[PDB]
Amino acid sequence: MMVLYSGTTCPFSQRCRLVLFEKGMDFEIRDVDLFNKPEDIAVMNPYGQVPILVERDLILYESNIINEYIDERFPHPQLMPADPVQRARARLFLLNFEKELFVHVSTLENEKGKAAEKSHEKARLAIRDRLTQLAPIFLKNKYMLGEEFSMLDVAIAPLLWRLDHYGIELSKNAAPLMKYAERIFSRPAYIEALTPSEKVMRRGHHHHHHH
Amino acid sequence: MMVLYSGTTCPFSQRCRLVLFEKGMDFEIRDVDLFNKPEDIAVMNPYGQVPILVERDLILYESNIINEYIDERFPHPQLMPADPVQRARARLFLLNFEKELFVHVSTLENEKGKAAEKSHEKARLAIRDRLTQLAPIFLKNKYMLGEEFSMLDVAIAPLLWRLDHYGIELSKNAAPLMKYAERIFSRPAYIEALTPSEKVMR
Repeated sequence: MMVLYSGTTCPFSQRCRLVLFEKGMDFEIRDVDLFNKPEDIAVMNPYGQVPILVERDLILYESNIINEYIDERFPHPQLMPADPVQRARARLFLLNFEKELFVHVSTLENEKGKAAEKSHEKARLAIRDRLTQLAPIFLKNKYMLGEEFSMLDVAIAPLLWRLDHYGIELSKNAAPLMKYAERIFSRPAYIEALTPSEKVMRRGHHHHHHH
Repeated sequence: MMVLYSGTTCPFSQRCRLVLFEKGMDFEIRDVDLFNKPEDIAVMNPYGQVPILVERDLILYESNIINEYIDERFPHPQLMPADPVQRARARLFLLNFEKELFVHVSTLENEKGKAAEKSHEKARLAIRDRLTQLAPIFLKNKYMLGEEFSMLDVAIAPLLWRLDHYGIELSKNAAPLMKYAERIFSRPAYIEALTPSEKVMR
C-alpha cells in the first residue's frame, strides 16, 4: 500500500498521480495544500516538496525518481521502454525536459511576488520556444515515442495542461503539439488522475474530455 | 564497438572512462580538445559538450546517462543495487549529488574570467560544506553504499581527485573522506582511466 503525498495543483505531483492511475495500482493519495504546507513534508523530504512516495520504510521524492520506481515494480503498462537502447534515449529526453522546460515550470510555481514577474515572463517565453520546437514531432507520432504511450508523455502532460493557466500562447505552427496534448488528455487514466481543482484550469472555450 | 568522446581533463568524462574500464569490454576513447572540437560534435550533442558515447546508431551524452546505459548493457560488475528499493534510493542520492556537488564542478570547469572568480569561490564553499557533511559516513563505510563499489563512488571520484586542483580546502573533519578517496583511486580501473594530464593534478 503506497501513499503518495500530492499537491492538489502541483504539476510534478500530477505526473505521479497519472502513473498510478495508468497502472491501476493499490494506492492512497494524501492531498497536500501547498498554501498551508504541513511540517511533515519537510521531515520526509529535506527539500520540503511534493510529490513524496511512502511505502513501508521507503521514502522517495522527485517525480521522475518516484515514477521510475513504480514503473519497475508495476510494469503494466510499461512506461519506460524495455529495450536498453530505447530506454537510455528516453531517459535523455526526460533529462532534457527537466533542464529546458521544467526548471521554468518550477519558476512559475515557486517564485512569488512582483519581483518574480520578470522571471515568470522569461519562463513563459523559454517554455513557448522549446514547446514550439517539439511540435513537428507530433505530425507523424501519436505520442512522443511513436505509437506507445510512455513516461515522456507522462512527464510533459502537466505542462501542456497548464499552458492557459500559465499564460503561455503558442503560434499556429505548434498545432500538432496541441493535438498531441488532447490525445493524452483523452486517456481514461488522465481523466481520472486530474484533481477537481486541476479541471478548473481548462480554458473556458474548450470542453472537457469524458469517458 | 563503443566509442567515447572524452575530455582529457574533463571530470565528467573521467566518470565514463572509469565505468568503461570497470566493465572491461571493448571500447575506444577519442580525445576531444577545445579548438580541435570536430564539427560533428554538435550533431551528436547540441550542447556541444563531452562526454559523448556512440554505439552503432546510438548517441548519448550526460555522464550519468552514458554510465547508466553502460551499466545495463554490461551487467557485471553491477554499479547499482539489484534490489529495486535500494536502487531507487541510490538513484535519488545520485540526483541529489548533481544539485549539491556537480553544479559547482560545472561552474569551476566552464565559467571563465574575472567575472567568474566570485562564482568560483561560491562553488568552492558549497562543495566544502557538502563534503564536510558527507565525510563522517566513511568512518564506517568502505564505499558510499557500504561494502559494494557503485555509481555513487564513480560519480564523486573525479571531484575528490581534483580538490587541490580546484583550490578547495576541506575542514578538519574530512580525513575519513580522504581515506575513502584513496580506496577509489587504488582500484585498478581508476588507475587505467587516469589520463596523463589528470595524473599531474595530484
